[PDB]
Amino acid sequence: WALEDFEIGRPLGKGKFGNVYLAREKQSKFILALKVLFKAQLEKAGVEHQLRREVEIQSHLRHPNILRLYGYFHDATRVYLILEYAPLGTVYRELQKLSKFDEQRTATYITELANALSYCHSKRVIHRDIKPENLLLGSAGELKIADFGWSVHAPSSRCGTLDYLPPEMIEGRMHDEKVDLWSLGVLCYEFLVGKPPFEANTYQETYKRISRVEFTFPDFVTEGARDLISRLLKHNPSQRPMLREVLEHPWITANSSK
Ligand SMILES: CN1CCN(C(=O)c2cc(Nc3ncc4cc(C(N)=O)n(C5CCCC5)c4n3)cn2C)CC1
Ligand SMILES: [Mg+2]
Repeated sequence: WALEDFEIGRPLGKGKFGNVYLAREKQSKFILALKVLFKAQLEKAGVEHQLRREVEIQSHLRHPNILRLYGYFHDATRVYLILEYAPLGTVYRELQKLSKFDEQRTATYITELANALSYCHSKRVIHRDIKPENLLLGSAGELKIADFGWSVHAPSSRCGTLDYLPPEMIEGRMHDEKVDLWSLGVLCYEFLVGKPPFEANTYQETYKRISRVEFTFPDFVTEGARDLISRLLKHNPSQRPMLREVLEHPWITANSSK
């Protein structure tokens, strides 16, 4: 693959390490998203193994709720990821659009997330990073996890606006699959309320709020949601439900679709 090969369209998203662009493949007329990262800035920040964790993992996972990486190439200056395109954009933009979600949309995304994370954890891979700006919508409004790296494998290991990160990760202790489960809780909450439960005004404050696990529920939050989120947001990782217990949880089934 090479640049010429594609016509590039409008830009889809901001320069993390470069932008991502809508794009069309000349031969087949295939519409895709082209993540464009300048080598310069990767090396300067030394995250090439993160890139080289996004690539391997996203190409070898195949699941309807995981964004697909089709291939890559580089030139002199830049590395190019060829991604699946998610026509309806991010859950982040949708949340900004509606401010909060209803229970049906929420339970439905939590379910699509739980299956995608279920597949993920079966191959021992853990995402570590399911913010809403990494959740994308397909053409049917199907939720799709993207990004990857930072990432996966076994127990582990290694500025991430803190919000979705669990206590063990924040202190630097040892973590497993359960990190994602806590994130599901932060997400669940965020969807219903419109703001993540440890949202604070400063990194340092947020860090307190997470380590202490201090959040409260606005009054409009139904008994069963609290039940799911309360259960998901425990300090001790091993007292966090497994995904099949989430997928069960009476509230999810009272509200999800399928
Ligand atoms: C109708 N509308 C929904 C879609 N709209 C969008 O502009 C849009 C589409 C997409 N699609 C898309 N597809 C694959 C992606 C892979 C990525 C990625 N970088 O992993 N992104 C990002 C670009 C910025 C946020 C997410 C992707 N975005 C992002 N945006 C911001 C506009 C409003
Ligand atoms: Mg992101």
